[PDB]
Amino acid sequence: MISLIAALAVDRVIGMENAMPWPPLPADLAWFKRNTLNKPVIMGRHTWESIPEKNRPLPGRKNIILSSQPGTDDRVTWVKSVDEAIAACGDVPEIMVIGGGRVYEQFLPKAQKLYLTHIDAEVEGDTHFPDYEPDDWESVFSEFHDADAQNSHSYCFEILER
Ligand SMILES: NC(=O)C1=CN([C@@H]2O[C@H](COP(=O)(O)OP(=O)(O)OC[C@H]3O[C@@H](n4cnc5c(N)ncnc54)[C@H](OP(=O)(O)O)[C@@H]3O)[C@@H](O)[C@H]2O)C=CC1
Ligand SMILES: CN(Cc1cnc2nc(N)nc(N)c2n1)c1ccc(C(=O)N[C@@H](CCC(=O)O)C(=O)O)cc1
Ligand SMILES: [Ca+2]
Repeated sequence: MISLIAALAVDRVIGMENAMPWPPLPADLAWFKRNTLNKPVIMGRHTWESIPEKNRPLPGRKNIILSSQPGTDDRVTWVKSVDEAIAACGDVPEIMVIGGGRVYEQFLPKAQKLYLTHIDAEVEGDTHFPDYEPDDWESVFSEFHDADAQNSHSYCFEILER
């Protein structure tokens, strides 16, 4: 099955100028790693270029990058369509789609699960997560956490299934 995972600040904002528009929340990164470890991850080229080299390729995961153009990094698998991205995952229990905006828009109609981090921050953005709440998603997990010394905004992890 196909799953999307995303951090959304207020009004579904997920990015600004190819970066996330809040300071790093290490607890959200630890949630991301927990949920994506040992699964293939599919990402657009802008998202691959936004991950610091210190954690690239994402370890313990098969990294699959969408680009219409030839690949520029032999360390990961490059693919030129959605169908090619899915094929490279192989027969596994769950495929994780990790962004960005144009990638999420294409995969949301195919997904049976969403892993969302809701961040209590009103920030400016140029990229939003697609409208999902109107469809037939039901929440099956949620967990709120207050801001602390290592995370400067409060956040709420959520899993929804179709
Ligand atoms: N808050 C969060 O959880 C996350 C936020 N983000 C943010 O999202 C933003 C990036 O999103 P966005 O600009 O939409 O970019 P994406 O990461 O979705 O990358 C889009 C690129 O991927 C390639 N691509 C997408 N679809 C196809 C396709 N069907 N066939 C071939 N190639 C395809 C294209 O590359 P090419 O141009 O080479 O053809 C396209 O330009 C950034 O701000 C980033 O920080 C990203 C991930 C998570
Ligand atoms: C910019 N980017 C995309 C990104 C960031 N936060 C997200 N958060 C959520 N919830 N979902 C996403 N898809 C998401 N994507 C990144 C940036 C860094 C790392 C990264 O360093 N990740 C380590 C996390 C370990 C760590 O905390 O350093 C990993 O192994 O996953 C991942 C994604
Ligand atoms: Ca590296």
